[PDB]
Amino acid sequence: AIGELVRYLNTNPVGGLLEYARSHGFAAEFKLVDQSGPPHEPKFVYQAKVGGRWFPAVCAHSKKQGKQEAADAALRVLIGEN
Amino acid sequence: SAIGELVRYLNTNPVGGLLEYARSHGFAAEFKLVDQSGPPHEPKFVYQAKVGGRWFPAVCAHSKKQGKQEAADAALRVLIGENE
Repeated sequence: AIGELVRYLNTNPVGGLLEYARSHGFAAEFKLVDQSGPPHEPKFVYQAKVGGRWFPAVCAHSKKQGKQEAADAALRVLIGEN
Repeated sequence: SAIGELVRYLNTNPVGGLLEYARSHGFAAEFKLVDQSGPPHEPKFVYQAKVGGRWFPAVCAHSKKQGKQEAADAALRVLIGENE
Protein backbone atom coordinates (compact mmCIF):
# COMPACT_ATOMS: atom_id res chain seq x y z
CA ALA A 1 0.00 0.00 0.00
CA ILE A 2 2.65 2.48 1.06
CA GLY A 3 5.08 0.69 -1.26
CA GLU A 4 2.74 1.25 -4.21
CA LEU A 5 2.54 4.96 -3.36
CA VAL A 6 6.35 5.39 -3.24
CA ARG A 7 6.99 3.35 -6.41
CA TYR A 8 6.16 5.98 -9.06
CA LEU A 9 6.56 9.15 -6.99
CA ASN A 10 9.51 10.31 -9.09
CA THR A 11 9.03 8.73 -12.53
CA ASN A 12 5.25 9.13 -12.98
CA PRO A 13 3.35 10.48 -9.98
CA VAL A 14 0.12 10.86 -11.99
CA GLY A 15 0.28 7.14 -12.67
CA GLY A 16 0.94 6.32 -9.04
CA LEU A 17 -1.96 8.50 -7.84
CA LEU A 18 -4.32 7.05 -10.44
CA GLU A 19 -3.46 3.52 -9.28
CA TYR A 20 -4.05 4.45 -5.64
CA ALA A 21 -7.50 5.68 -6.70
CA ARG A 22 -8.21 2.58 -8.78
CA SER A 23 -7.23 0.35 -5.85
CA HIS A 24 -9.85 2.04 -3.62
CA GLY A 25 -12.66 2.27 -6.16
CA PHE A 26 -12.79 6.03 -6.61
CA ALA A 27 -11.41 8.72 -8.91
CA ALA A 28 -8.26 10.84 -9.01
CA GLU A 29 -8.76 14.08 -10.90
CA PHE A 30 -6.65 17.17 -11.55
CA LYS A 31 -8.52 20.48 -11.23
CA LEU A 32 -7.21 23.31 -13.42
CA VAL A 33 -7.60 26.07 -10.84
CA ASP A 34 -6.16 28.98 -12.79
CA GLN A 35 -4.43 29.94 -16.02
CA SER A 36 -2.49 33.18 -16.25
CA GLY A 37 0.15 34.98 -18.28
CA PRO A 38 0.72 35.62 -21.97
CA PRO A 39 1.43 32.90 -24.58
CA HIS A 40 5.21 33.38 -24.18
CA GLU A 41 5.00 32.78 -20.38
CA PRO A 42 1.86 30.73 -19.51
CA LYS A 43 1.29 29.65 -15.91
CA PHE A 44 -1.16 27.07 -14.56
CA VAL A 45 -2.34 26.18 -11.07
CA TYR A 46 -3.45 22.60 -10.52
CA GLN A 47 -4.80 20.66 -7.58
CA ALA A 48 -5.50 16.96 -7.14
CA LYS A 49 -8.85 15.65 -5.87
CA VAL A 50 -8.93 11.96 -4.89
CA GLY A 51 -12.03 10.24 -3.59
CA GLY A 52 -13.60 13.48 -2.41
CA ARG A 53 -10.39 14.73 -0.71
CA TRP A 54 -8.38 17.75 -1.85
CA PHE A 55 -4.59 18.12 -1.85
CA PRO A 56 -2.02 20.94 -2.03
CA ALA A 57 -2.41 23.22 -5.05
CA VAL A 58 0.72 23.74 -7.15
CA CYS A 59 1.96 25.95 -9.96
CA ALA A 60 3.63 25.01 -13.23
CA HIS A 61 4.38 26.27 -16.72
CA SER A 62 2.46 23.59 -18.64
CA LYS A 63 -0.69 21.56 -18.11
CA LYS A 64 1.34 18.36 -18.32
CA GLN A 65 3.85 19.45 -15.66
CA GLY A 66 1.03 20.93 -13.59
CA LYS A 67 -0.75 17.59 -13.33
CA GLN A 68 2.47 15.79 -12.35
CA GLU A 69 3.35 18.43 -9.75
CA ALA A 70 -0.16 18.17 -8.26
CA ALA A 71 0.08 14.35 -8.20
CA ASP A 72 3.51 14.57 -6.54
CA ALA A 73 2.11 16.75 -3.75
CA ALA A 74 -0.85 14.40 -3.24
CA LEU A 75 1.30 11.24 -3.13
CA ARG A 76 3.61 12.80 -0.57
CA VAL A 77 0.64 13.69 1.65
CA LEU A 78 -0.66 10.12 1.29
CA ILE A 79 2.73 8.53 1.88
CA GLY A 80 3.01 10.45 5.14
CA GLU A 81 -0.45 9.39 6.28
CA ASN A 82 0.24 5.72 5.63
CA SER B 1 -21.69 14.98 11.29
CA ALA B 2 -25.38 15.75 11.08
CA ILE B 3 -27.38 17.58 8.42
CA GLY B 4 -27.07 21.31 9.10
CA GLU B 5 -23.68 21.32 10.86
CA LEU B 6 -21.61 24.42 9.83
CA VAL B 7 -24.30 25.60 7.33
CA ARG B 8 -24.84 28.73 9.42
CA TYR B 9 -21.54 30.23 8.26
CA LEU B 10 -22.19 30.13 4.52
CA ASN B 11 -22.50 33.57 2.91
CA THR B 12 -22.54 35.26 6.35
CA ASN B 13 -19.13 34.61 7.94
CA PRO B 14 -17.24 31.82 6.17
CA VAL B 15 -13.83 32.76 7.62
CA GLY B 16 -15.17 32.75 11.17
CA GLY B 17 -16.88 29.43 10.42
CA LEU B 18 -13.60 27.82 9.32
CA LEU B 19 -11.86 29.30 12.36
CA GLU B 20 -14.48 27.65 14.60
CA TYR B 21 -14.11 24.34 12.75
CA ALA B 22 -10.33 24.51 13.16
CA ARG B 23 -10.58 25.18 16.91
CA SER B 24 -12.90 22.21 17.36
CA HIS B 25 -10.02 20.01 16.10
CA GLY B 26 -7.23 21.87 17.91
CA PHE B 27 -5.74 23.51 14.83
CA ALA B 28 -5.34 26.98 13.41
CA ALA B 29 -7.16 27.77 10.17
CA GLU B 30 -4.62 28.70 7.50
CA PHE B 31 -5.08 30.55 4.21
CA LYS B 32 -2.21 29.74 1.87
CA LEU B 33 -1.25 31.99 -1.02
CA VAL B 34 -0.67 29.51 -3.85
CA ASP B 35 -0.02 31.89 -6.74
CA GLN B 36 -0.03 35.59 -7.65
CA SER B 37 -0.15 36.92 -11.22
CA GLY B 38 -1.00 39.94 -13.32
CA PRO B 39 0.30 43.49 -13.40
CA PRO B 40 0.62 45.48 -10.18
CA HIS B 41 -2.68 47.38 -10.74
CA GLU B 42 -4.74 44.25 -11.70
CA PRO B 43 -3.49 41.36 -9.52
CA LYS B 44 -4.90 37.87 -9.39
CA PHE B 45 -4.41 35.70 -6.29
CA VAL B 46 -4.96 31.98 -5.77
CA TYR B 47 -5.66 30.90 -2.19
CA GLN B 48 -6.50 27.64 -0.50
CA ALA B 49 -7.43 26.85 3.06
CA LYS B 50 -5.60 24.29 5.19
CA VAL B 51 -6.61 22.92 8.60
CA GLY B 52 -4.10 20.56 10.23
CA GLY B 53 -3.29 17.86 7.66
CA ARG B 54 -6.35 18.60 5.50
CA TRP B 55 -6.38 20.76 2.38
CA PHE B 56 -9.33 22.43 0.70
CA PRO B 57 -10.18 23.70 -2.80
CA ALA B 58 -8.04 26.44 -4.26
CA VAL B 59 -9.84 29.53 -5.54
CA CYS B 60 -8.91 32.63 -7.54
CA ALA B 61 -9.69 36.22 -6.53
CA HIS B 62 -8.73 39.82 -7.23
CA SER B 63 -7.76 40.61 -3.60
CA LYS B 64 -6.44 38.88 -0.52
CA LYS B 65 -9.67 39.58 1.39
CA GLN B 66 -11.82 38.05 -1.33
CA GLY B 67 -9.42 35.13 -1.76
CA LYS B 68 -9.61 34.21 1.92
CA GLN B 69 -13.39 34.56 1.95
CA GLU B 70 -13.75 32.36 -1.10
CA ALA B 71 -11.23 29.82 0.17
CA ALA B 72 -13.11 29.62 3.48
CA ASP B 73 -16.43 29.18 1.70
CA ALA B 74 -15.04 26.39 -0.49
CA ALA B 75 -13.61 24.67 2.57
CA LEU B 76 -16.91 24.87 4.44
CA ARG B 77 -18.75 23.38 1.48
CA VAL B 78 -16.37 20.40 1.41
CA LEU B 79 -16.98 19.92 5.13
CA ILE B 80 -20.75 20.22 4.80
CA GLY B 81 -20.53 17.48 2.20
CA GLU B 82 -19.58 15.11 5.01
CA ASN B 83 -22.96 15.71 6.74
CA GLU B 84 -25.52 12.91 6.41
